[PDB]
Amino acid sequence: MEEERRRHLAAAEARFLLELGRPDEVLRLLERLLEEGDPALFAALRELLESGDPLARLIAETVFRRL
Amino acid sequence: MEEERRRHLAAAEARFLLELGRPDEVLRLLERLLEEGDPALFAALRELLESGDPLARLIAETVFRRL
Amino acid sequence: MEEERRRHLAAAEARFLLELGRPDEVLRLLERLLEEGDPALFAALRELLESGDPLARLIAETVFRRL
Amino acid sequence: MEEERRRHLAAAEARFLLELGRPDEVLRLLERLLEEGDPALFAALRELLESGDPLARLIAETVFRRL
Amino acid sequence: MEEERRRHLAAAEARFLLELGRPDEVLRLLERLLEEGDPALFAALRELLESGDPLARLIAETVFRRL
Amino acid sequence: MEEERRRHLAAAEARFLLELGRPDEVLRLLERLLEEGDPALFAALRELLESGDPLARLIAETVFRRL
Amino acid sequence: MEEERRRHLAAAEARFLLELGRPDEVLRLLERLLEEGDPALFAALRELLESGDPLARLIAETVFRRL
Amino acid sequence: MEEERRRHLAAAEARFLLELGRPDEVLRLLERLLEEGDPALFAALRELLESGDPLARLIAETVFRRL
Amino acid sequence: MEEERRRHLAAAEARFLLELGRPDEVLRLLERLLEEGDPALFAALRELLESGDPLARLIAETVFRRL
Amino acid sequence: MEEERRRHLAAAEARFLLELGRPDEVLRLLERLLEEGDPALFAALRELLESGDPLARLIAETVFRRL
Amino acid sequence: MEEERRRHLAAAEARFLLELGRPDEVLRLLERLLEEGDPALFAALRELLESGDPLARLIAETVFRRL
Amino acid sequence: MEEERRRHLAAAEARFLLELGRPDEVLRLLERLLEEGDPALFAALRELLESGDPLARLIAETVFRRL
Amino acid sequence: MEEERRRHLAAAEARFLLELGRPDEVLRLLERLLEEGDPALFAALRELLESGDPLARLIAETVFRRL
Amino acid sequence: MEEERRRHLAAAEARFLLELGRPDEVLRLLERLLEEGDPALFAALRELLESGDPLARLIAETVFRRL
Repeated sequence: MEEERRRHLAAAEARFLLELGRPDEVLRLLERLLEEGDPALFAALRELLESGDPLARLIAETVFRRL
Repeated sequence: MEEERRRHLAAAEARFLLELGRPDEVLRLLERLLEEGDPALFAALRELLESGDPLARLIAETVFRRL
Repeated sequence: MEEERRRHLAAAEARFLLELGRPDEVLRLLERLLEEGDPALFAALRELLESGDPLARLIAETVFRRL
Repeated sequence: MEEERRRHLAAAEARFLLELGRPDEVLRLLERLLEEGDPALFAALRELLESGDPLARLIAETVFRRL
Repeated sequence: MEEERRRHLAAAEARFLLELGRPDEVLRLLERLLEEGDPALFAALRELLESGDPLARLIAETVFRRL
Repeated sequence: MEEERRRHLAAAEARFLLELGRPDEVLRLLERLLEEGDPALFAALRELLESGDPLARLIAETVFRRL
Repeated sequence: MEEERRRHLAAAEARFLLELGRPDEVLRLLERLLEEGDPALFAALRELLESGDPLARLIAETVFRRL
Repeated sequence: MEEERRRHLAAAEARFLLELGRPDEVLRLLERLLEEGDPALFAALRELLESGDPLARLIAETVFRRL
Repeated sequence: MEEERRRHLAAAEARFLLELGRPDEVLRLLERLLEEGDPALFAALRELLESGDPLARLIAETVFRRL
Repeated sequence: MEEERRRHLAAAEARFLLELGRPDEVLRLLERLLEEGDPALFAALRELLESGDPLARLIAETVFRRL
Repeated sequence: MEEERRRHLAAAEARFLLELGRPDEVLRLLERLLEEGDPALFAALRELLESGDPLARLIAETVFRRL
Repeated sequence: MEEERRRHLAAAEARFLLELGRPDEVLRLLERLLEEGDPALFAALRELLESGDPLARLIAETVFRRL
Repeated sequence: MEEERRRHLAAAEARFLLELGRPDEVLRLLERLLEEGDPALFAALRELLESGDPLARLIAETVFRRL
Repeated sequence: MEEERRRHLAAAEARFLLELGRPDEVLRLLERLLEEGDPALFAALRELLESGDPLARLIAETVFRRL
């Protein structure tokens, strides 16, 4: 549907911004998602936690504790 | 008994909501259990921690830090 | 949704009542589900059939023959 | 041929309704087939009996004893 | 021996009608054998039971339960 | 011992009648044993069930269901 | 407690009567348990089903079908 | 759901018509699905493409080129 | 047989009371058996001795040395 | 980079619409991309070609032949 | 030494309360130890940390973060 | 449970006193448990007999010989 | 690229200060980077997190928690 | 420690008197230790029990049963 599409797009954009090596942009993305209460945020965090990147795990944990 | 029955039902519901991919619902469930002081909460947490899902571990830790 | 949730809860409760070693309670559960025409009944029966317990298969067949 | 075509379509519809996890619909399909005396019914039963699903075998056996 | 001949012929006819994929005619054969009291009915029944076909075993049990 | 002797004789007669390939007479034997209320009947059933013949198991179950 | 004691004693008595080779006495035991409504009836059936004896399975199923 | 049901039915009918060895009827079915704008058409084409049949691949490609 | 019946029941009751982890009740059982001069006492002592439990061997020896 | 971001987003959306099993939506997306001359179209096509799904290759070729 | 005695008893009580599946009791025990400044607290915490239990890890960390 | 707690505490205290190499304190513990009639006395003995220490077996047997 | 050059130089300086065994200066470097809002900070953190040093991980997490 | 020193010396003297092949002297030593209530007695008893030589085990048991 549209919810699943938004989830997938947010996860893909997080993965992309991570692949460029610009984690400040990943943080900004996650903060924007969180401030709006978009459930897609969780999808985003999933993409990071499955990435196997320690910086990704740190960013995910920080943003999640910001809840 | 009824206590063990509810301890099993809460864990099953948490595992279910995790299977659908709805961690916001898992958070809401755990928050309700915590605000009600239901000991079954801990059972729920167990169901998450052995689930082998990083987001599940994050949710468990974040809701534990509120005890 | 709510229907998959009720199905999962009924299956888990049947599994729990069987694990306690109270097949009379499993029979009571199944008869209550059947008398209401709740589709979740089938979700229950599956749980018993795959459990690998001969008494579970017996209870499943005996309650299914009442449809 | 129309006979073999209807046999194949009934078998496929039974397999589909079983794959969705809706055994009530499979039961309704089989009862509708049986009440009309459509020989395709037996094809349907075939599709269930070889499916390797305990609930499928139970439904097939329950439909036999009404013949 | 005419008795053994009729037994063999009934077994072969049941096997054949099963091979065409016409279990309704197999049922009709078994029903007429049963209504005639022909002992050959048993020669057929084990044939089906040795075919290794679930539909065959089901038909055999369903017609045997009518004795 | 007359009891064990009659048990052994009934079991052997059932095995023999099954070996000739005359399941109708096996049924007649079992029906007579049942109508006479002879415990030897169960011995006769044993010889049938541990024999390994599908028709034997069918006969055993059909006779046992009459108790 | 006393309920576990009832369960264990009934299961052991059923196993003993089955070991003596007196399935008529097993049937009488199970019939009495069933007519008295003792939940121990199920503990007995377990003993019979996990025993790995075909006649035990037949007695278990035949008694269970009377519930 | 009716949509997935029609998808499965069209795919199964295409598979069947191909199994009879009647590619003209497969072409006629695909042409009907295409002229009706039924999305199930794609569910049909997939069934052919994974069929491992070169004639199935040719029919699928020739029909798809008409979009 | 009533004698083997009581022997099996006493052995099973001792096994049960030992399985709960309640050896004081095992001691009470063995004491009441001994003071009654019930030969079933030796059926119990055997069940404990083959139990492979050091506490069982000690209880058996302590009771036996009172003969 | 915004160009690279749009490329990645189009590729991800095509992959998603393909994962749902909705190739009509994939065609709609590809035609929308093509009608505007968005270079991101090619990033989409690559996404489909390395997917391995034969329907994906067919869609890619059919939309490429329109350039 | 009474210090080693109290350390061992606190560790054993924590391990036991964990074995019953009552982590609320483990939390209450650790809280009581902490509020009194009993060094035995650490003997308890180690007991949990070596238990190889995720919930035990969480309880240990959450209690230790209160010093 | 309080009684299970006391059993576990007595077993752990006996194990501890054995670990220090103070078999006189183990004897004093067992003697006080015996004189108080505490059923936990057995949980203590069960702890010693399994420890695999000859002096432990001797102490356990000497305590048995006083019941 | 000056941005990439600074990103590389900050990570190299952090690695050098870690190799010298002066984690206080690593902390001071990370703090001065953070206070200016320099994206190079993240390039610094990677170098630590991928360094495989526990003190490096602790420093990385403690600095990241200040964002 | 003088207590541990006396324990070690008593254990060594027992081992010595055993090595000479003079178990009457070992018995006299153990009796002298026991008559004074010296805890070092147990240090001797262990030294014998682990040293094989079933004569040593018998002496240990005989002197222990006098406590």
